[PDB]
Amino acid sequence: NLPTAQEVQGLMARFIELVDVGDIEAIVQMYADDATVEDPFGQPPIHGREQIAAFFRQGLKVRACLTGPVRASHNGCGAMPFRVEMVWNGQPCALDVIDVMRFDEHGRIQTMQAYWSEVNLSV
Amino acid sequence: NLPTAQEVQGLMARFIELVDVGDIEAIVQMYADDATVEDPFGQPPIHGREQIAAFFRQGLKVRACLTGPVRASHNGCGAMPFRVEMVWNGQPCALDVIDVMRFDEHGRIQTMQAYWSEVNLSV
Repeated sequence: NLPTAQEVQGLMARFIELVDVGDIEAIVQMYADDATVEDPFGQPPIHGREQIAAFFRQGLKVRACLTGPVRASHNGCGAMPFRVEMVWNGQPCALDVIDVMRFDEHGRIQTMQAYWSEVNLSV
Repeated sequence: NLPTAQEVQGLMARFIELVDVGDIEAIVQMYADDATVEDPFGQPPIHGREQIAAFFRQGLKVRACLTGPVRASHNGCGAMPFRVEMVWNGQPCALDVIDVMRFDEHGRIQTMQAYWSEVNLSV
């Protein structure tokens, strides 16, 4: 069923947990088969689980954690603030991000928009 | 001109500052004359500065502060996490929110979506 506000909080937190551990298959499974991802927002969207899987495999030594509670709505959507820590050619980096997600009637991520730019990056 | 990522950070932070001090006129001036506001997201949108002014006058003993940096994009958009403190019939309340904004070619807020629900509220 369309996720309730409480369920959205759990689903989005789960997403962060999956990125943190780096389970690509589990992350991809959270998305609708034809979901769209805009990360960073403003960039062209990628479509489908294949493109989304390639995207995450490409990006995933990484750590991710919520930096504040997940804000959830009553229409299957939510937004959350988090921090990603990674390594770029042996160099430690950090990025502040906010993901906005819209879930479908099956509890899967239909669309995701990740807000961030170089002003939120530390290399 | 369309706000750069850095300008978006400043504009959105200014918005929070204006809510914190409670300057309704200044807040309203930040919006495009025909801007739309969905607060909380999922609720019907209000349109125009008159409706937006009535909305803020209605809501504004209030304090607001960013709880993390403003995430800004390169296409005039951004998202920010913040906390609002207010009083409901002499009772102190708090609310965690994330505002997503799209600015126009004149640096004004074209659309704003505020994510939050009762799960983010403390009365």
